Amino acid sequence: TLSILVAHDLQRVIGFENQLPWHLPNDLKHVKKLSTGHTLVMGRKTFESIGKPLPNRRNVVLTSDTSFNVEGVDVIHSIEDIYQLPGHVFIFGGQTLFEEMIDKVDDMYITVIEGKFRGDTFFPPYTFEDWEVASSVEGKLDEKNTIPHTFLHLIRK
Ligand SMILES: NC(=O)C1=CN([C@@H]2O[C@H](COP(=O)(O)OP(=O)(O)OC[C@H]3O[C@@H](n4cnc5c(N)ncnc54)[C@H](OP(=O)(O)O)[C@@H]3O)[C@@H](O)[C@H]2O)C=CC1
Ligand SMILES: Nc1nc(=O)c2c([nH]1)NCC(CNc1ccc(C(=O)N[C@@H](CCC(=O)O)C(=O)O)cc1)=N2
Repeated sequence: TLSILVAHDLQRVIGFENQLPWHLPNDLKHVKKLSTGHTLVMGRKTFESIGKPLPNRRNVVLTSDTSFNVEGVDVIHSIEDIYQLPGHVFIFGGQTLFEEMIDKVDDMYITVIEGKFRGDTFFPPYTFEDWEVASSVEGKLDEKNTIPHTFLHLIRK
């Protein structure tokens, strides 16, 4: 099973200077819930940004670098590799992999961050004419989660 997992803002920003522009503990909790016990596939820059494998799931990194051999991580070197991974596979970023995979995934789990941040990396444009809203759930605001956000589960029409 092949899903996108992403948070993007109102203008589809996903990154700035190899980090997330927002802090939203809840959405990382959201990622944890969705991905724990399964597989994350991510590009090299994204891994480097995370810097360590994410506990309690398969972390797969797509890189051209044949020297890449990290501890806790399985490496792949082409997109085709993804299609041989077993189980529920979340495409986890970044811009490059999203652009490569958006037309290939069954569904997307998108957190819409309801703000406008400065960014240098972007989720590709997509139309609700192509995607059907299996669910939409407003995230809860509180002292530690202060930007409004919506969890979308979208399914290709
Ligand atoms: N908001 C969100 O949901 C998330 C945000 N992000 C953000 O996105 C940004 C990173 O995105 P981006 O800069 O595009 O980088 P990526 O995370 O997509 O990593 C880019 C690298 O991935 C490798 N790669 C990608 N495609 C291939 C391929 N087809 N074959 C072999 N290797 C490949 C390459 O590594 P190499 O050069 O070693 O070959 C490439 O340079 C960061 O700011 C990060 O914070 C990332 C994920 C999620
Ligand atoms: N929807 C979504 N939101 C994101 O913030 C996100 C995304 N998708 N895809 C990839 C990605 C890459 N960045 C990061 C950064 C930190 C963690 C992380 O530490 N997650 C922990 C939970 C931490 C917590 O409980 O606060 C984990 O166990 O997954 C994950 C991804 N970030």
